[PDB]
Amino acid sequence: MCLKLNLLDHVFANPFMNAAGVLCSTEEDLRCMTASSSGALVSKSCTSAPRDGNPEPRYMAFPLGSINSMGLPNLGFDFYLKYASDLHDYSKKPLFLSISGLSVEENVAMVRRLAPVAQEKGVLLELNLSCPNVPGKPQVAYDFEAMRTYLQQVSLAYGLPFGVKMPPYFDIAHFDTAAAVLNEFPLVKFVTCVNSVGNGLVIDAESESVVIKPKQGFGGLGGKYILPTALANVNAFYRRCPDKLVFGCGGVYSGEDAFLHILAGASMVQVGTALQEEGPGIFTRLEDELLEIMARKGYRTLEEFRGRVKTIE
Amino acid sequence: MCLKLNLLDHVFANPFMNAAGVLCSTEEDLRCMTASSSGALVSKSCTSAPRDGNPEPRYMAFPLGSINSMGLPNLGFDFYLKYASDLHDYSKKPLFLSISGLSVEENVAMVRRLAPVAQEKGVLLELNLSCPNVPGKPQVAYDFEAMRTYLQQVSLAYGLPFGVKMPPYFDIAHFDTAAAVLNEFPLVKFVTCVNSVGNGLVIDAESESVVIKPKQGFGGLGGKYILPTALANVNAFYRRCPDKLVFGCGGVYSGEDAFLHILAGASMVQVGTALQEEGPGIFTRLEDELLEIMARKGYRTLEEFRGRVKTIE
Ligand SMILES: Cc1cc2nc3c(=O)[nH]c(=O)nc-3n(C[C@H](O)[C@H](O)[C@H](O)COP(=O)(O)O)c2cc1C
Ligand SMILES: Cc1cc2nc3c(=O)[nH]c(=O)nc-3n(C[C@H](O)[C@H](O)[C@H](O)COP(=O)(O)O)c2cc1C
Ligand SMILES: COc1ccc2cc(CCc3c(C(=O)O)[nH]c(=O)[nH]c3=O)c(OC)cc2c1
Ligand SMILES: COc1ccc2cc(CCc3c(C(=O)O)[nH]c(=O)[nH]c3=O)c(OC)cc2c1
Repeated sequence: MCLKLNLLDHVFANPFMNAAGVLCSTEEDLRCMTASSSGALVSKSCTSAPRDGNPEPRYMAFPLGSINSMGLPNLGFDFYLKYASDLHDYSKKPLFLSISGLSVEENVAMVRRLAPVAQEKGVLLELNLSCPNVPGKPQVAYDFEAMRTYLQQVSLAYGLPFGVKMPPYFDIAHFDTAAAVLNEFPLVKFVTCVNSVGNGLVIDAESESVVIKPKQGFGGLGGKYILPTALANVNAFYRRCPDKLVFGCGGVYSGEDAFLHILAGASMVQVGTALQEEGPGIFTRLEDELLEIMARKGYRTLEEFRGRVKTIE
Repeated sequence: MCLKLNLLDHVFANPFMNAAGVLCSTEEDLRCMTASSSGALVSKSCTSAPRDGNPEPRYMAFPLGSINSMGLPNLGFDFYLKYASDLHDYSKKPLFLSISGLSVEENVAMVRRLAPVAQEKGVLLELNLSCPNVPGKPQVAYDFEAMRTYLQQVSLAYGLPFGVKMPPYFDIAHFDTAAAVLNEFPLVKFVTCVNSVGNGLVIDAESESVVIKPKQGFGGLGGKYILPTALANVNAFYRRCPDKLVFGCGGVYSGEDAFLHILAGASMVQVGTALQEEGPGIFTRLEDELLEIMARKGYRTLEEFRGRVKTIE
């Protein structure tokens, strides 16, 4: 028994991959993720030019999860495109490239350049719709008209299947509106639910201080804190987008957590905080644990249980 | 060293109280909360007419928190008004009455009625804005136009200081907008942050099933899952509403968690999931734990550290 699957016209050894932003950023990180047992890897979300990011400390982790205000530190789009085009060994596993321009024009400029590398090499685009915006305006995924603009412009500029990285939603009418936007776009083939839960605040009692420097300590939450949020979003999109795949991300520390994501509807399962904390060895543990639970249940394939979470009466 | 507070023209032995919905719904519950060591109590959010609420099971708890889709089961306004007017012993502690009408007209009808009892007996109103409006629209506090409407009508109808119970927000633009709406209403003297984190989904791995019956398993989250969200919201409103009090609610299981709330800016601290799980003996434990932290740090009163939290740089 093995966990191999086929999606998006690619073959994957297993459904696991890093979450964007974790273990990705440099050529070394990417080489490390490729060497791991993961089924796939995604690069750090990038901007057209390189970015330092926000001041440090900007990440901290704790038993229940993590908080970050990284600020999109990245090597710039030319580096990630070069990685995709010249450096990555596609024979090892698929590559996704995450783009997170600060405007629609920036995203369009990057995707036009990605397109021929996607066609030639099969790199897959994940468009990050979870960046914050400037005072007086919510992030793009929380502004449905802007989101529709982004997706119209990218779909036209790119012209090939792609996916979108979504922030969590908390209200059923928002699930209905956001899924309806997404379903206007046939090139949107996967939806990754979820990004970090926005603008949490971790305080240390002993020091009486926030734990990260940027934004007066406010930053995105990941890890155990966010597992039921992540599962809700996975399942809500899985129900509303029958012609798309849903990729689960949030709160995965074990094969049991991966199992729950898949029961909710996840095709691939991304690991952020736990991978940052445990390192890439985690992927062999997750595979083993997921196969153990499958064996105890009598499941031979992921398809047997994906999306088959039971409701009560 | 002491936990005593004096706010809203009342005196409180300590900052702790139940969160609305927990251990409030019946006369029995209200007498129990009154007999406890809490500094205050709040009654179950009510509607004009009694409600049975949603089908069971509709609450479940786990090590990291709870999920609920109670559906506003309550004995109706007239009961809670009677409790406030005839049964509550104000010599023991102050009472808050929470309302959660299904429309702006329902809320106005109740606050019109409540006003003379508020004036005579000193019951305090908490208006629940994290509550349903028209189905297929977001809850009231995620629809800033509806939220302004509700506060305008209630302010006119009631004419006395009140407070509001808010859902959590996740986007700085939402903090800015929501706070600005609140600051339009001088009668809004306290803001309680936060209600449950909406539409989470808990899945049991062994049974492969959601754990509550309503809404295909989706419900609001409380407990350890939500503490950094709660803190962020307390602090965000504390900073943006300098002429209001902020009450904190979310993730309180210990005096340390309460301390963090208070450092974020909280003036009362409400206890939901942990109280549901441990019972009213929690209040003596939280009091002792909070006093211990104060003793170790040399703080003699709550005002010495309320809203202090340090930022980096
Ligand atoms: C340090 C760090 C950096 C991240 N950077 C990005 C990013 O560049 N792009 C992105 O889509 N998400 C980014 N995220 C979000 C993660 O991809 C993931 O959505 C979130 O951490 C929740 O998953 P988890 O519970 O496994 O951590 C980042 C998360 C962390 C912790
Ligand atoms: C069983 C249950 C019932 C609740 N009912 C209400 C309610 O009637 N009105 C309200 O404002 N909040 C209600 N809430 C939300 C709690 O007041 C509180 O905001 C939330 O549970 C977060 O606090 P916690 O982390 O201490 O549980 C309810 C919560 C629970 C668990
Ligand atoms: C406060 O200064 C900033 C500046 C840029 C930001 C960019 C993003 C998008 C990248 C990203 C980041 C990040 O690089 O901080 N962290 C996440 O948890 N998810 C993300 O998707 C972002 O995502 C939540 C937050 C950012 C915050
Ligand atoms: C039929 O589905 C319903 C019906 C009524 C609802 C009423 C509320 C408001 C009361 C409330 C409830 C509740 O009574 O269900 N639970 C919470 O965690 N916070 C609350 O404020 C509510 O709060 C989210 C959710 C409700 C869901």
